[PDB]
Amino acid sequence: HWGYGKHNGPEHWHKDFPIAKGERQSPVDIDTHTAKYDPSLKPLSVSYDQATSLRILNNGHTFQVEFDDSQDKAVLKGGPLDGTYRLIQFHFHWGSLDGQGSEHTVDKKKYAAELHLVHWNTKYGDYGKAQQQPDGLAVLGIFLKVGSAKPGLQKVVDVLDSIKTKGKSADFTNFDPRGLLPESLDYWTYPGSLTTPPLTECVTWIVLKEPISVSSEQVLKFRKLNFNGEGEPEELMVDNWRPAQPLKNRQIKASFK
Ligand SMILES: Cc1cc(C)nc(Sc2c(F)c(F)c(S(N)(=O)=O)c(F)c2F)n1
Ligand SMILES: Cc1cc(C)nc(Sc2c(F)c(F)c(S(N)(=O)=O)c(F)c2F)n1
Ligand code: NA
Ligand SMILES: [Zn+2]
Repeated sequence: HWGYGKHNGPEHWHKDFPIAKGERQSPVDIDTHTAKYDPSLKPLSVSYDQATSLRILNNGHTFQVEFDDSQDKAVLKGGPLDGTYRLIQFHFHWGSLDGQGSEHTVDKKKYAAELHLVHWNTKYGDYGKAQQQPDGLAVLGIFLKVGSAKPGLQKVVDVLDSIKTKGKSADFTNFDPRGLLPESLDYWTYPGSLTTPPLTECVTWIVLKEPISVSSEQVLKFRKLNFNGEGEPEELMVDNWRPAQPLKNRQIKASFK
């Protein structure tokens, strides 16, 4: 079905998922000149001290690290958020080349990759229920640029050969996602959507200003994953990003400057 190829990529999605042409689609270009400092935003509270990772999965589109979300452990709050959002998983989007791969752009700049830490609003009880609500999810987006290796990423990079193909999973316990954060928690925020089908308009996006640095070797390893299942023709999992979508009426707010 949907994917990122010429035949089933982002410009095709609207035929199965009409909200693809909706009023709050993601990602977007972040025009840093037009974003407004909002002195009423609070600092983000990223509380990942008790995160419990469980598993890593190649889902055929990306790979995702999944967390135990059956209690309040790893939570995002503050900033533009009302209430408490629980971390359920993180995943990445990346390019076939270092000069593309991110979903959001900054003044049209593309980064090599983008990390998404997905959280759901605990007022809706479960992730699945939250995926249906306008303020159901909060996704923390972090850009990756190629430079110095990110030591906190290497445990993820090293397990990818065990999940090469669609539907493969591996145990992945005791991974600390604090090691994927940049120094600064300065951010942009705007209301948007899932960037993959079903493209539901349920996401408060929080995009950090500071990218993390990863090495060329780290991102090359992402590019060795496969979209296909085992035993099927090999198609490299690369360019699994949706381009920027129309901003429409929306305002992007800055936590800083
Ligand atoms: C490239 C390809 C491979 C296969 C196996 N089926 C298809 S048919 C198809 C499909 F199943 C889809 F789900 C989609 S979509 N709107 O992108 O979700 C599509 F465009 C399609 F063209 N296309
Ligand atoms: C709707 C749904 C349900 C489930 C269980 N996983 C997913 S995986 C996923 C995904 F692939 C994504 F790309 C995103 S994203 N880019 O953060 O909007 C997401 F939130 C996701 F949760 N999506
Ligand atoms: Na659940
Ligand atoms: Zn994503």
